[PDB]
Amino acid sequence: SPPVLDLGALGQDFAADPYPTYARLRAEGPAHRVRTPEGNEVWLVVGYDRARAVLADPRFSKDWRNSTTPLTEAEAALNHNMLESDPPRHTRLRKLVAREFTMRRVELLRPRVQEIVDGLVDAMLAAPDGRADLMESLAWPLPITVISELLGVPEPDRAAFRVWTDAFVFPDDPAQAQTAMAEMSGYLSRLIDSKRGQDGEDLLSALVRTSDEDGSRLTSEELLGMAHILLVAGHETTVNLIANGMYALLSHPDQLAALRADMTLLDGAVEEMLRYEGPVESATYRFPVEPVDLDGTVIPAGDTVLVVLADAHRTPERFPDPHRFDIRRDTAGHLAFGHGIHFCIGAPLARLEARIAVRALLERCPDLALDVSPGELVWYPNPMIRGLKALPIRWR
Ligand code: HEM
Repeated sequence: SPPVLDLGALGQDFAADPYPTYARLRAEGPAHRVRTPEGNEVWLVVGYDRARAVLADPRFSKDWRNSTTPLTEAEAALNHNMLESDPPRHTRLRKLVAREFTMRRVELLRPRVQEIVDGLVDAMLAAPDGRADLMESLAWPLPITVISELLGVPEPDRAAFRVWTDAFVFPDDPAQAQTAMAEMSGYLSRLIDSKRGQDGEDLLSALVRTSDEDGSRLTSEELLGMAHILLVAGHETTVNLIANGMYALLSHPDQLAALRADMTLLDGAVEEMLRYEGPVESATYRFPVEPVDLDGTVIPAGDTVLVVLADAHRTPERFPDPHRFDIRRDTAGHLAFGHGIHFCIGAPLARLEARIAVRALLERCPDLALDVSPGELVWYPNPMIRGLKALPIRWR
């Protein structure tokens, strides 16, 4: 029952570089009870083959009615979304927006996305001494603008979102996380209400109309659950991809020039950014419905389980030379977007924003470099999301 390892005792060492610790675990076995820096005791499933199994395994439920851990009031407010569901609710819910996030549909957004990215890079090259934080001026503002537009979040109300979403990455403390969720959940509900009767053409309006017309298709809870899900999962992961990506790029200068000289490598590069430093370090909560034997180790019904995608991707048997960042490696079968029914619905939009951004910095900042001695970067210690506090850069 008790943890064999406390991760928060491992300090910034672990946050900077968690891989050898996961790697240490994988040697020993596939699953390990641990305590997270914020002190919840969870299970970690490690290693590609087993990691992949667990993601698609329906013995593992994403529905909290199956978790022995009780939800707080703020959280219960928001747990009615597809990602925290099993069939059929999951089915009814995903189907409501699937059309929306296909590759083809998204391609009709390339122009606007491009327009946004031009705006921010232009602004960014105007930093007097050729220095600034990539996170602050590109990686955060791009995804939030794009997704806000898709969903009808008015510009004045966007700033608050960096603040709130931060508050449930690493919270300073569990009290600040909770406040965020209520503050946000509160704001989303006004926003949803403000849509009623306004003939918006954005997806939130559309959902409100869908919901109001027939509350058996979408309940008022699920409506809020969706707005949230599509927003957070829209902001946070994309932001960190871009920021993890550029960083992998900037810290291996050979791979940078390679893509700089040949922009056919862009998609590959973005795939290796997801393979190598993907923003989803551990997939979201999983609750075995009955006890599950993973090679001798018996995880009990209703425990919290995390699949460590970060470790999946550093498994040498599935990825030769797992520590080398190689923009041309075969990246197929990576788990960065998950695997199975819950497979990420907005991968195409993610790839799109990232591709455009990575190209824009490379074609518009010659001589771009890390501004900062790499070991002076600071990583959030949360074991779910892989993320930088800041990412200073420079140019000629
Ligand atoms: C690089 C960016 C992204 C990464 C790495 C990523 C990764 C993931 C992963 C791993 C899952 C499944 C998690 C699990 O099984 O617990 C997932 C699901 C999901 N993602 Fe993303 N995602 C990204 C971008 C986005 C964006 C931009 C959106 C905005 C629409 C989005 C919306 C969702 C939703 C709604 C689900 C739940 C799908 C379902 O339960 O059927 N994601 N994503």
